Amino acid sequence: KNPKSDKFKVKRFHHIEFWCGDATNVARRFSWGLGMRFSAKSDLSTGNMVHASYLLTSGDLRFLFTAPYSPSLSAGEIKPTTTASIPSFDHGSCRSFFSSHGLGVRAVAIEVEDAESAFSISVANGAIPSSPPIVLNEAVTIAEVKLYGDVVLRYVSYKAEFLPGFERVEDASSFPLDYGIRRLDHAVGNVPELGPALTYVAGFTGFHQFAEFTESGLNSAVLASNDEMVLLPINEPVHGTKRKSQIQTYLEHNEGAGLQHLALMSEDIFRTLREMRKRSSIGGFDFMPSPPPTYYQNLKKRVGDVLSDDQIKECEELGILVDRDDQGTLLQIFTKPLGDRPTIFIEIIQRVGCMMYQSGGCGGFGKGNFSELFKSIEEYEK
Amino acid sequence: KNPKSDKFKVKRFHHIEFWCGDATNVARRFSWGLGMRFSAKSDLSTGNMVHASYLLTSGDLRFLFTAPYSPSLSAGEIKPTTTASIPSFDHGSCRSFFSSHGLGVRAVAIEVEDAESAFSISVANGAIPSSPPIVLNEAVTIAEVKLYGDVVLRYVSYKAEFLPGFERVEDASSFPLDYGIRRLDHAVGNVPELGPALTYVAGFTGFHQFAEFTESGLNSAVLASNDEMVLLPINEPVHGTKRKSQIQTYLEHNEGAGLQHLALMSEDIFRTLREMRKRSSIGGFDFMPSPPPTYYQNLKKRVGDVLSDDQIKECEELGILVDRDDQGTLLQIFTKPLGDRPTIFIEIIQRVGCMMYQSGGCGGFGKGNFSELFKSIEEYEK
Ligand SMILES: Cc1c(C(=O)C2=C(O)CCCC2=O)ccc2c1C(=O)N(CCF)CC(=O)N2C
Ligand SMILES: Cc1c(C(=O)C2=C(O)CCCC2=O)ccc2c1C(=O)N(CCF)CC(=O)N2C
Ligand SMILES: [Co+2]
Ligand SMILES: [Co+2]
Repeated sequence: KNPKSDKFKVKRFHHIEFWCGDATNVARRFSWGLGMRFSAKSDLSTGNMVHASYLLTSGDLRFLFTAPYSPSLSAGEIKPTTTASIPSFDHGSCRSFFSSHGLGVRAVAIEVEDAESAFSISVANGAIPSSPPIVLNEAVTIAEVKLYGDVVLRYVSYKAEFLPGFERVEDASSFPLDYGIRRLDHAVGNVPELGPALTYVAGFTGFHQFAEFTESGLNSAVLASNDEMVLLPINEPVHGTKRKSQIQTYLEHNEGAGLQHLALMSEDIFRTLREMRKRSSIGGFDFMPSPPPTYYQNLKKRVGDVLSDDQIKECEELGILVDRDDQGTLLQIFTKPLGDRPTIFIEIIQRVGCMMYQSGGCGGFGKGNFSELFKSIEEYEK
Repeated sequence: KNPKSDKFKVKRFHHIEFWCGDATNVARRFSWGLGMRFSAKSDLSTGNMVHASYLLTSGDLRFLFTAPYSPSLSAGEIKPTTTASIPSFDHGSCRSFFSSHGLGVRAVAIEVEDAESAFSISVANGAIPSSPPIVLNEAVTIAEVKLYGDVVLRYVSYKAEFLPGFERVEDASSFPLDYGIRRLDHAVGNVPELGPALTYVAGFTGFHQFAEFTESGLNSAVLASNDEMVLLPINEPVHGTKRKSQIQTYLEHNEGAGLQHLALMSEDIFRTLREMRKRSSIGGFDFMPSPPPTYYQNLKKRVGDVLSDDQIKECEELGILVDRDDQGTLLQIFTKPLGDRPTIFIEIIQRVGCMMYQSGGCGGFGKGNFSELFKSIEEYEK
């Protein structure tokens, strides 16, 4: 059931902002590793004396990388005279975030009908404010509320090209990389206590419970917007098991709650994974260890109706996981952590089914692959 | 004249250590951009709860990238029980360095006969101590003194594989990239006042003045070891010109003195620059704008005896600069800044001449290319 209870009009995921030590090196690594083009910038060369911000795009997916300059460059500025293109930015907030958590997501940004209305309604409904609505060049409105840990949910609305004050990137630096990634499918938080986290976020958004489930290290539940195109899963650890909760490991190395993974939809996951895997050892991203051959023998009996033997064999080459609910099928694979700490990682996904356009969450989030990987692993020992 | 006045036995440049926010992303970007292999690591997977350190190598050149973990992982450690593989590391020193300067070189490391002797002699001769000599696994000795700003000169000596506590990297992650770079030729500091800087460093090393020169933004002088294989140029701004001193710009954005550039010798600069330039827009490094065609017409009359028309034409394709002293010829080119701030950059060089082995500094450091670029530029306007 979908009660469609959004307290304001939400459209789609808009962008994800990483807070970095050096935005240049992170953005260049991500561009090559994921196949995203350099599409906009805001930095010293655009008149920004406050922060360096670089935007990568692939299809509709937008990754923003931001780092602070020396505060001395902007010492005479005040907020009414700022050269920052993102008015919520603060040197001290950014250095404290990064010192505490390391490289990770500061902002999960969604496009809404009216960011000022979304902000007021959210705070009137219990959201902790982080940055009030600010109108940029009377064209774009931006506002932020706390989501979990030091992650903010950022609202963006357009009257009628990323943000005012950003410049489109010079074609020579804009190499048109593309490995098939097209949009953000979901963004997942890790918290110490799921119940309060769910109550808080669902409280101020009106997002409804899309899915939920309770030996594998975690309990999880998913919040969704009215058309279930904005999907926000949240996990908590389950203490008292054998192998340690990876959620608990996350919370320890991250210094508390934060964003666990970004799932990126590919229009051709086979091509995406071939391209990403070619680059793993030359600057790109590494993938989690592949499942044993038993996992792929067992796939025939699970998705032989959806995937040819041929296509299953291609999953096995690439290490791709498959899961299925009563409506759709999910192809998924997970990177190793994106940076130094065992905290944030990326998931690549493609969904098959639920055609009407495709409905969001088609096939679920892969919770069946915990048990099926475990079984697959034991069968291969013997 | 070379008075060979080293106060201790110095061998060669050993490594350069970058202090980073996230060592993983910087090291991966540099590996791809410069063609260096992942050759050793010290991190959580090797038992290091303190810092993440990744070593890239190309020939004899060694680049180390280090970032701190959360202090909470090592809260119960003391120095006698530390899991850090580099005992001089300090979480607070590293975060303060990076907050102040951004991405850059913390340590210029030279291999000496005996690091404890080098340290004692250096401090007895005026060096400000930074980290006392520490013996690692009774095999390697490490010590550090202040060089300029927050950059340390690090002494390393071996009894008889990078450092104890580092692990050689698993061949699958060790992709054998190589674009021809072979060793560090020189490492250059920017300071507010050259005189005191020179007196201090030459005071405690016994390094001698190798070169010096005084409209182009700077005054510079070069200190050298006995065999002139360790070369340490130092620049200061010249205030009172037309175009702003790039040294002054460095000091402003870096929050004071620090390392300006690393010059990396290539065994085939043509191949190095072809490989680096292919990767500029796909995660690698950008190069400074190329000189006009006039610069390359003027090359025939300057180095037509050393370089064929053919080889000069290849310099012009690649943007390579050429200079010459009375003993040798220098091919050189400069990257744009390595990170967010207009501070540190890299030079690629190859030297022709001074054969005996090749003597260090053969051809100089390219100071003639300031005037020759300027002239070249005016000739091309008209
Ligand atoms: C994170 C994750 C998901 C996942 O996407 C998901 C959500 O989107 C929301 C519900 C809860 C949840 O976990 C699905 C499978 C999965 C992992 C996983 O993390 N790991 C550990 C590191 F890779 C190991 C592993 O073997 N499997 C199979
Ligand atoms: C740094 C540098 C050197 C250089 O290597 C050197 C030493 O090694 C020690 C003596 C002093 C010194 O400057 C040589 C040429 C040069 C630059 C240069 O910095 N720039 C600005 C940014 F690229 C612009 C430019 O046009 N030319 C031609
Ligand atoms: Co997921
Ligand atoms: Co130089």
